[PDB]
Amino acid sequence: QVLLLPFPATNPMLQFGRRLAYHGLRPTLVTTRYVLSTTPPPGDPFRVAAISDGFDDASGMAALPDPGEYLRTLEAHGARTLAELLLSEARAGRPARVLVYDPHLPWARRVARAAGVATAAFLSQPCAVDLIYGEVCARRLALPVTPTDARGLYARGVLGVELGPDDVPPFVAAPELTPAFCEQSIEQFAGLEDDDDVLVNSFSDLEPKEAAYMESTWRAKTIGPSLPSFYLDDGRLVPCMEWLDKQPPRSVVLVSYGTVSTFDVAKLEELGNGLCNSGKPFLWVVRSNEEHKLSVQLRKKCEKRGLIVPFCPQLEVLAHKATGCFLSHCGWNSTLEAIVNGVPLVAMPHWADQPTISKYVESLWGMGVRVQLDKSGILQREEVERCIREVMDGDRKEDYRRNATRLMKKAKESMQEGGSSDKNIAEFAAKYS
Ligand SMILES: O=c1ccn([C@@H]2O[C@H](COP(=O)(O)OP(=O)(O)O)[C@@H](O)[C@H]2O)c(=O)[nH]1
Ligand SMILES: CC1=C[C@@H]2O[C@@H]3[C@H](O)C[C@](C)([C@@]2(CO)[C@H](O)C1=O)[C@]31CO1
Repeated sequence: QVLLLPFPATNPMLQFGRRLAYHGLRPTLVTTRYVLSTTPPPGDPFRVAAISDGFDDASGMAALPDPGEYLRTLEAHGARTLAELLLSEARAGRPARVLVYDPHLPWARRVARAAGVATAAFLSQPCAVDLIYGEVCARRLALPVTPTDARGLYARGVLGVELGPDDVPPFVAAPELTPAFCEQSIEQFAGLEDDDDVLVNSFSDLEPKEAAYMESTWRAKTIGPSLPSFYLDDGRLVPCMEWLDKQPPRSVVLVSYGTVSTFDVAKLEELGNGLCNSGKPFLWVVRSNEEHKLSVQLRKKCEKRGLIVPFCPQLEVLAHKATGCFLSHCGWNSTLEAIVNGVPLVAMPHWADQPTISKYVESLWGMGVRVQLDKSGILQREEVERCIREVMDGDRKEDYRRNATRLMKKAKESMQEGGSSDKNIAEFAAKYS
């Protein structure tokens, strides 16, 4: 038995689990009783097992808004029900050979360690961000992290790009803005020198200096991109689509800004007018509440070339031949999905890993551009238009496509039989089988 403990609510861990099963391990997804009550189980090859966060009949994420507070409930109950799961499973003849866990849950580690269960930390943020947090946790870097700090890592051949003030990860560049996430980001690495394995959802051709440093400093092994095999061309394992089928090749701007507060739906009006003014066909994901908040006049303007939808099969949209670029907040999973499909990016980072990923996208990978905010931090329609035309029509357009395609090929190769990430996956599985 391999146990998989992602933060409760995933895909990347489960995809790693699917490859463990291919090599003959038996994976179990471990999640809350709530998730398990409500959501359907992953199905074969997975079993599921349930712990508790204190909240078996209601989301405690809702019931406890503050960051610090939810975590303590989850820990208190989770640590205890996890301990019982392990002991139960052991007594049941199904002892856990290894616990793969999100190190945003460092108590997973102590529970497993206490029961003699090997631990494998699963980092699903890019090496470049993980390493900065690590350096802070090891006290080789002092809060706050500054562009100067970053330029030192760059000079030392650890970071492949020079990060400015809008590129450093804000959780440690501006700790005071978000102290709980700051702490948690850094703490992932306290006690990670004790893990039997450390795994990162990236690939080494993507971030070669950063992945080499993570490997030599934390023994981190790249196991990504951890996505469904189909999209990596690996054979060993709806209205918007009908709309995409009618579009010309490489023409559509996929757009996912993410969640917007009431404090700004002016933002969405800027975004939507920018889209209309670009003149490109566009598929814009806006959740239904937020759509009802758009102006009548913006909705009519969007009818001409756009389709607004509450959700889409993002990976399938990105693989469709109609899709020409992705205006994204540049979350990591989203970004790897774009890479693997060879889609240029227009990056609108908000937080967490996004600023740093966006800098990589623009300045090392060369697969798109990042939107420039004004003095007040606002994204204007003119900037949205400009970025779209820059990627889809400008003089550098073929550079963005060529670079994305280059990264798509190395992504696929890394995960195919015999690639760098596939080898790390196979070594990990031979270790526990
Ligand atoms: O309409 C949507 C919005 C998101 N996702 C998926 O949800 C995951 C994470 O979404 P988010 O947009 O927060 O991006 P991340 O921040 O994880 O990169 C990714 O695998 C997306 O493919 C999707 O399939 N359809
Ligand atoms: C309670 C809680 C929710 C968080 O949301 C943001 C993001 O959506 C994922 C997470 C990593 C996040 C979930 O992992 C964080 O770890 C956390 O502790 C977070 C800090 O970056």
